[PDB]
Amino acid sequence: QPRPRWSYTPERMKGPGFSLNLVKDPRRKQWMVNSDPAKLDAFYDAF
RNA sequence: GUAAUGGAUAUAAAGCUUAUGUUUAUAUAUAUAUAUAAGUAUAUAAAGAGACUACUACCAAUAGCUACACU
Ligand SMILES: [Mg+2]
Repeated sequence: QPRPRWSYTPERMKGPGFSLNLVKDPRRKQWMVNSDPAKLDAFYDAF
């Protein structure tokens, strides 16, 4: 049984695990993305 | 209001696709022999010359003109 491609990232495409580029504001590094399939279906049944 | 030709704020990454250099021996055996030694040319001439076209010359064919001085 494989995994849905939208759920995970290919393990072999990741690298060191830390970010090599500098950021001016650490607050801009945060953003909440949706991962609930049920919540995604609540939008299609509307639109 | 002013600034950006490598702007700005985020995002991803890792044994080398750098506009840069120097070097380049066969055979045999467990030193001897041979004599420059990585290999390569589906790349590279113009002292002069050929062909085609054009220009400048020379030349006077073709064409036009001249007969009571030709027939
Ligand atoms: Mg004539």
